[PDB]
Amino acid sequence: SFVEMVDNLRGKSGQGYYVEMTVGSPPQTLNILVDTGSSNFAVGAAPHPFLHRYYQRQLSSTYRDLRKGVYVPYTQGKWEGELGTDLVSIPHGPNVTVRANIAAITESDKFFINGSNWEGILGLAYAEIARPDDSLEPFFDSLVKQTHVPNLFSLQLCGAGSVGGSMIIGGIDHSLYTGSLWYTPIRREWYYEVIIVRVEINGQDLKMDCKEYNYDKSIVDSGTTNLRLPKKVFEAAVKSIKAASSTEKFPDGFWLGEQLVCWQAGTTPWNIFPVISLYLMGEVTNQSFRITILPQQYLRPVEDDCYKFAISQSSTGTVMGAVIMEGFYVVFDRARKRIGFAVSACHVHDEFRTAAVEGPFVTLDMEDCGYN
Ligand SMILES: CC(=O)N[C@@H](Cc1cc(F)cc(F)c1)[C@H](O)CNC1(c2cc(CC(C)(C)C)cs2)CC1
Repeated sequence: SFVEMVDNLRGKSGQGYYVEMTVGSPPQTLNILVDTGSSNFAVGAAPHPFLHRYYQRQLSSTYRDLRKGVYVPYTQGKWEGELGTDLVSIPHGPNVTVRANIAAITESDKFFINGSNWEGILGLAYAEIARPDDSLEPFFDSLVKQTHVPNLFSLQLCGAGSVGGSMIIGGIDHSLYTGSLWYTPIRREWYYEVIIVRVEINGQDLKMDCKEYNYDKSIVDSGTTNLRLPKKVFEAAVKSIKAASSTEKFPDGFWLGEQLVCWQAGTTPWNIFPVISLYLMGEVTNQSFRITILPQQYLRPVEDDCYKFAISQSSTGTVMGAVIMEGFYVVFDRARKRIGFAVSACHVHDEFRTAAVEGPFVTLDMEDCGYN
């Protein structure tokens, strides 16, 4: 649901995906990063070395001040600014205009990125995690309350098939995937929180208490680049990934996500890097499904062929970031408290292996896999 939004995303590797928006009357055009890992809609509203444009409130006939300040601290970066409401629309989007909350960003630190082409962020997760508090209605919530747009969006993030993709607001576009959608419950409405019931690398169960995979949570987050795994899980995965690829040897800064590794163009040894299967809780009792990630997703290319290890240690739970979401079509079915995965039409290539969404699997005591 529908052709107008196909290919409405762009970006640079490791700097997120953005969609074109306009705010104010007359309309001012900004590129906005699409972030299911937070819930604030915020935009450059003042000069910055890295911004090529920004939101000019005084130039907008429709702007209203909320006379209240705001700040948001992300994993690394943070911004603060001023709350208002203005009229907002997505040009390659549904055909509508909403009055939404906007944080006019006045100061920032390590937020905007030099390469960038985006001037703001669209937090698509739920009011619970919004700043300054849950009474600040998120953008998707206002678009739903104010229009007829169904309460569902879908993200097809593609990986260089200078990245691109689609954000279908309001529905599912059957032209963007193959095979069946498989759905996992949204465990609680705050982040897009899910439960991982099993983990296998090259078909070997990690054999951990399934609570460790969700410790203290597992989320789907398009605003975080890497797959981020709890310490105990990170250690076990890097252990098997090391051993699968031991034929060759790598700097330590490589496994820590720091320094790139290189091979002669067209000779990257993909076969020595294992596939990772994440099993998600399903819709029916004792039933789950798996997504399989290929090394082409977790060895993210940096500009010979050169890559960073795109899995990292977490102390805040599992993060399924952009590299996991790439080559899947991921449906955020808020209306039904579920997230659907299918093989995307921009799926990642290997000459001998494929990324897959497969089910059904039987898995006992999936309830026990949730932390607390
Ligand atoms: C890398 C990163 O941090 N990405 C930002 C998006 C981003 C992209 C970018 F290019 C630059 C940034 F500074 C931020 C994304 O929201 C991360 N989502 C999560 C967190 C959100 C928050 C804020 C709350 C929800 C507590 C208010 C803290 S961790 C769950 C992990």
